[PDB]
Amino acid sequence: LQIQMIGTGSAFAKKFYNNNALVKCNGFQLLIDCGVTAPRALHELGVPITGIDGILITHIHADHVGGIEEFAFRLKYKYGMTIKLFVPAALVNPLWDHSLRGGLENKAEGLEQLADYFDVVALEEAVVHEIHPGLTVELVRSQHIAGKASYSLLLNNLLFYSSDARFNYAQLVELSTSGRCKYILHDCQLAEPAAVHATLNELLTLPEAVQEMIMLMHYDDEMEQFIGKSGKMSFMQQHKTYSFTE
Amino acid sequence: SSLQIQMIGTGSAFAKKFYNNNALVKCNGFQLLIDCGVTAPRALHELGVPITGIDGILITHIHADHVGGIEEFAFRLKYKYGMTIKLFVPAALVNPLWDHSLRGGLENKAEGLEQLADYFDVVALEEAVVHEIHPGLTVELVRSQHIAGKASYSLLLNNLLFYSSDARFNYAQLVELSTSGRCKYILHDCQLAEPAAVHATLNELLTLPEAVQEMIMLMHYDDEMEQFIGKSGKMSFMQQHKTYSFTE
Ligand SMILES: [Zn+2]
Ligand SMILES: [Zn+2]
Ligand SMILES: [Zn+2]
Ligand SMILES: [Zn+2]
Repeated sequence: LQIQMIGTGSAFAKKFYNNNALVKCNGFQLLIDCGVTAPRALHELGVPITGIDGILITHIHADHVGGIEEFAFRLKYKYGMTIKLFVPAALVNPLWDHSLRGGLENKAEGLEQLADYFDVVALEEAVVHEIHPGLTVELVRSQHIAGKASYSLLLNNLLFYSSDARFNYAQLVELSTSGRCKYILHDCQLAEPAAVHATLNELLTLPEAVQEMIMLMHYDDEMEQFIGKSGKMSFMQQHKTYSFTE
Repeated sequence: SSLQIQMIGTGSAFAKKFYNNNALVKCNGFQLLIDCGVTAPRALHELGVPITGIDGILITHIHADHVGGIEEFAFRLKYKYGMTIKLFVPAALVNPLWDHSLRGGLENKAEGLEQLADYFDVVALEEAVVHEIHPGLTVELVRSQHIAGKASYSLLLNNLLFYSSDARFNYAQLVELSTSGRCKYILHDCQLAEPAAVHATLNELLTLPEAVQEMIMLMHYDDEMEQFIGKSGKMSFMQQHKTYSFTE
């Protein structure tokens, strides 16, 4: 599979768009998260939203859901196209009821539910989902905001995508040796102290063999200050297409 | 009575060359941001305006180009600045703005953050009443037609400037504004493409008498705006980030 980050930034970064990933596999294009910046980032990249076969949501924050409304309106009224919206089962209801409904509800046109704007595909956690031949997604519950459901993803039993995620030393080391992944893309908070995101200092406590697997994402505007100061880890370059083999 | 307005963005909801149509109003030392869309934090950053300099935000309706930036404001004001600013909301929108839009991302029950008032001083505004939100600065809401069945508002500022926000064309209301004395200036939603649905179009606005056109600057416009410079009758287009001054 290939991944191109349409943004690599933390939630309020001004030099980097929202941390949202364009995944390409066997002709399918999956957008992981769809923040307030996602339409602008795709437009800058020259990717029409009609080229997105599905959007998968990992948790409810503006840098992950705040672009869905623009997608929904343009796909309905300009293109007349239905794409898939993959939502963790626990987030299906709040994503509409408490986030998207305000702007997207249009009772007088019969648009009362999220399914009126997308083919909504609820994904149970801890089950492998083949969303396209050769492309599998497995949700892993992450810790981000206590009491709010958020997920990491294992892609093609090959790439672990943390999304927003507190540091879990034992889980990451177990990923390195269980064979379940060869690559890790991990949330990286550059400022101290550690609250709801893994910090660079925390990630630097990992063994070198795990660091060799890791590229860093969801980072703030001072990222350039830490180039060459991230151990054996590397920062993902915004808009670069990476290829992940095996 | 006098006030200034600087549009931090002048674009329609998906314009890629203009930020969301959100207005920075300056009056007697108070800074009011009218609407706070997905682009508002980036536009303020580009202008060098810290969000700590915003005394209040007023919301005219619930769409992402008007409310999608509030979450960032709320988080930064709470966790970085420890500051409370005012959030002015039409009374009919107070509940849905939280319940159906902002709650998903901002609710944090384990920290005791269960309502919009935990992130702002929420000030509910009844329509058709004049509100003095700061000495010398008054706002009067006027129900607009935008999405049928959804509450949306235009605003009269300082009994001087009519700010349409998102608004279908209303010939009689605009001509009445031009002659009643209730305003001297109109800032109006302008859709450049045909046909008209939920926004006034340029062709509709060009049916207004010349005397009313002379009162109007155009906003909330799409990326083709530059093709229409010099082709808007006696109206003209608001320039993004220009500070306009309104008097008398
Ligand atoms: Zn995030
Ligand atoms: Zn988050
Ligand atoms: Zn709008
Ligand atoms: Zn609108």
